[PDB]
Amino acid sequence: GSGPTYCWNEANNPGGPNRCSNNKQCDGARTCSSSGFCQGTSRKPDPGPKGPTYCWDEAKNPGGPNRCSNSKQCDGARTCSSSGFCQGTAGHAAA
Repeated sequence: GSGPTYCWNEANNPGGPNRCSNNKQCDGARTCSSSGFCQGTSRKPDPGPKGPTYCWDEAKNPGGPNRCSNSKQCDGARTCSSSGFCQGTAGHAAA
């Protein structure tokens, strides 16, 4: 996508891991090649520190989607509430 604050899991793409027809199917700053594979460096470091370049799929969390005991289980800048829910904005780019 557009830059390192864009998060996308390439594993599940159409046609197979890392396959693409457009830049939005590539993680971070990666882009789609003429041979239909994502290419480039998503971000450095990867994974990012907590903040907008931290990519985490909360659907797969312990206890259920969007549940947490620590903020590393929350996407982006999100943190873990006292009630064990991820909260706030992730801060990711939309594309």
